[PDB]
Amino acid sequence: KVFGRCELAAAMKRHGLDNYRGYSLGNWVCAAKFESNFNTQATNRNTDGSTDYGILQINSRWWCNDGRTPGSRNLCNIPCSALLSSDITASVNCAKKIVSDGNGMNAWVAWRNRCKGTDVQAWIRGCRL
Ligand SMILES: [Cl-]
Ligand SMILES: [Mn+2]
Ligand SMILES: [Mn+2]
Repeated sequence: KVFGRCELAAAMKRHGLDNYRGYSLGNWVCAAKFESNFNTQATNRNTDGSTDYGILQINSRWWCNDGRTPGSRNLCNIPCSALLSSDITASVNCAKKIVSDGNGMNAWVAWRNRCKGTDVQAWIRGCRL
């Protein structure tokens, strides 16, 4: 599914991401834009042989099992294919475990390089929420 900006913001707020671990909703919308361009089906293969999956580009080395990443830890206890669904529940639930891991949203390199320190409330401007 390719979400619209406000449609994704509403879905994220429904699933309890607004101010989750102190990160306002615009942070999450910004991270999704630059990681997947709001496309639940996005996949990208990394140099280490792992793959990133879905709207928040969750990694197969640590977080989900794709059956081709040796030594995967599968800390979210899910097949990575679950993260490509039009229903964002599985991605949100796994993202909450990632942001809680000690480094906050710095776990998403696009967030650190493109959203951190910017006016992230712009990402939710104009939306009915
Ligand atoms: Cl933090
Ligand atoms: Mn990425
Ligand atoms: Mn990557």
